[PDB]
Amino acid sequence: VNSFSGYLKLTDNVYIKNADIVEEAKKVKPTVVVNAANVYLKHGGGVAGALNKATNNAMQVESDDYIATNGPLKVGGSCVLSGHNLAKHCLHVVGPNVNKGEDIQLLKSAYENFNQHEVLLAPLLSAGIFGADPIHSLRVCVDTVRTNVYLAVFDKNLYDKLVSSFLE
Ligand SMILES: CCNC(=O)c1cc2c(N[C@H](c3ccc4c(c3)S(=O)(=O)CCC4)C3CC3)ncnc2[nH]1
Repeated sequence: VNSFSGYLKLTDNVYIKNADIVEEAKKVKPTVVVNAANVYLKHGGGVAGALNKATNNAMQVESDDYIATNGPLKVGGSCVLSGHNLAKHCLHVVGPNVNKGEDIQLLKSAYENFNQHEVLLAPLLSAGIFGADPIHSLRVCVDTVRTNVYLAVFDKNLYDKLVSSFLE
């Protein structure tokens, strides 16, 4: 477990790689994989959809049962559930969707959830269709997370732009 390889070291506790989070979870077998979730845990597309399809829908079925009894999460909040075949646990974290008018300040709260786990495999929160500035999301991660985080960014151009910007 936690056999991470090929990552660029940004800080003593933040690492980054141009990779698909699904393929990283299969090779690494991490203790925790982070899902970029929405408050009702509907894993239809993007990172959430990719993780769910890689569990052959077991993640969505588990999430629907959680929602039925507990209700939706809050933006900036999180929920630990099974990681199924991809990891021991899945930490479902809700980052702000700035394309839907949600507060970017809550991105700090979203990353604070990582501090409860010694090591995690994660996507860059609120990137993609959530519309947050990816350079800013990396800065919030670096300034907030104290535990070991391995960021998988599935876009070579975005990866190159983030590394170049961080090295300034
Ligand atoms: C082939 C199956 N895998 C995938 O489709 C996949 C997609 C993917 C990925 N996408 C990034 C990303 C990061 C955060 C968020 C999104 C998307 S979202 O559009 O889902 C909205 C929620 C926040 C994207 C490059 C910035 N990052 C790592 N591993 C991946 N794997």
